[PDB]
Amino acid sequence: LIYTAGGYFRQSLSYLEAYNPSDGTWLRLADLQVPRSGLAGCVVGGLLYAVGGRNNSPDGNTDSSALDCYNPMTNQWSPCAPMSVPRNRIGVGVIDGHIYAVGGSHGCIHHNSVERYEPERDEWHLVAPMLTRRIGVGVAVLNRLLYAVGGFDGTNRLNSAECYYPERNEWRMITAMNTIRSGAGVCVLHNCIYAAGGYDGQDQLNSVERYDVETETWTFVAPMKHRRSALGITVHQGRIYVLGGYDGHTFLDSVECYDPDTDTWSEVTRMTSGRSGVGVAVT
Repeated sequence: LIYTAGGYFRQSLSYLEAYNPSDGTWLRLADLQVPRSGLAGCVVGGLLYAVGGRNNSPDGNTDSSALDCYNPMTNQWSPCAPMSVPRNRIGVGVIDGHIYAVGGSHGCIHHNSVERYEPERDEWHLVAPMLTRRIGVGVAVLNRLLYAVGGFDGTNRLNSAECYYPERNEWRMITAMNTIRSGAGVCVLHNCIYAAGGYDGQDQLNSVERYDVETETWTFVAPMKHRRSALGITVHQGRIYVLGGYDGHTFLDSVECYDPDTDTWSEVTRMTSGRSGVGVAVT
């Protein structure tokens, strides 16, 4: 199942819903303890983690440092130790069963900091900061290296990308993307890093490009049907799924699915309600 947690439509949301690509169904599961948008999702050891984000409510607006864990076998959330700082519009990635929290903002602060969570000790520790301040940063892991792609540094949107080596604890710039993108969906499919959609400061984007480590090169592939910023993305059974987002006018409920063998996108479902800034993962 494809799980989507949180998101934003007029205010931050609590929804946890899970899509079955065979059945077509959406399952309504336990609500997040706190409504959150701009968060990220990931899965370690079969548990689904919701990381960071921001609570936009009619009574307040607070960024979140929270880490929360959902168990599909109990349908229950339980909190985890929090990160050192709140991180709205975060990106995350998993290496060696550890969760890396990358970038994001806290108020006017635009993080370049990065921290690592270890589930078996419920502890966060800070690691080497990025070369760049990145909010709305896409994150993906390839061959146990951690890539941070695009984003917004507070003044400029970015097409640059950099790569973190866990065992040297350092970051190194890599080839930049063709397109400037903040709030894109970034994931690994087979052995290439995909960057889809986002916002360049002028338009929401439908273009998709992918990075090959062997040629250290970004190449465009088929674009999505719907331009969208702040979309969710994940990989299920060899295919990329992008969920919702914002196209400059509406918060989308469209879910598009990319097949790499045909290099084609199709709309496969609609979410129960349109939203942007979700966390998405598969377990």
